[PDB]
Amino acid sequence: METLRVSSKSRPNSVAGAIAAMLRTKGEVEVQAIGPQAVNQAVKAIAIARGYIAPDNLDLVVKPAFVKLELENEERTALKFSIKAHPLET
Amino acid sequence: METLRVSSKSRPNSVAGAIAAMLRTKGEVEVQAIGPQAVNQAVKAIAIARGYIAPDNLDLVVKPAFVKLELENEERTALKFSIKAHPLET
Ligand SMILES: [Zn+2]
Ligand SMILES: [Zn+2]
Ligand SMILES: [Zn+2]
Repeated sequence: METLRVSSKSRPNSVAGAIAAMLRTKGEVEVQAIGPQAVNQAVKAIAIARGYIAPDNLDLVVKPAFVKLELENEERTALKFSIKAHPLET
Repeated sequence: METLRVSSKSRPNSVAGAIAAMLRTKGEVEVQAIGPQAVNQAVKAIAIARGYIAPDNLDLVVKPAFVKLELENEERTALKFSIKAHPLET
């Protein structure tokens, strides 16, 4: 899945737009978040994204998971959200 | 759905056991969270729960959404996670 990295300052609506575009084009995307606020921003973005892909006959499902990631040569534990799209009607 | 309301002070590991128990028995559960910390605890709880049901060749899928909830005499926008059991895949 291509990866969208989210931070404490990321804006849910702009991230939601990106998620929506990746789901519409590739059918899946992953969001990586580290820290409380970033996780909150990511979840909000995913909920908003559902509203953008619905008119395109799509909804999404998410699977959260803990993952160890490298950042600034440091190893950090983060939360990753694997997101998949599927048609609402076929 | 049965509902679990997570607090900023909830222990992810305990909530995860509640989630796993419900998914195994009913195959679905809803988790509600109001503030950023509670949202973080919920996401961590859902991620740990995946490990609790994986043995049984079962995984889960989540769909987050905004929802208006009543807390005493106040209406509050919260986040809810609809969680459904999904028998595992390869
Ligand atoms: Zn550092
Ligand atoms: Zn109040
Ligand atoms: Zn009202």
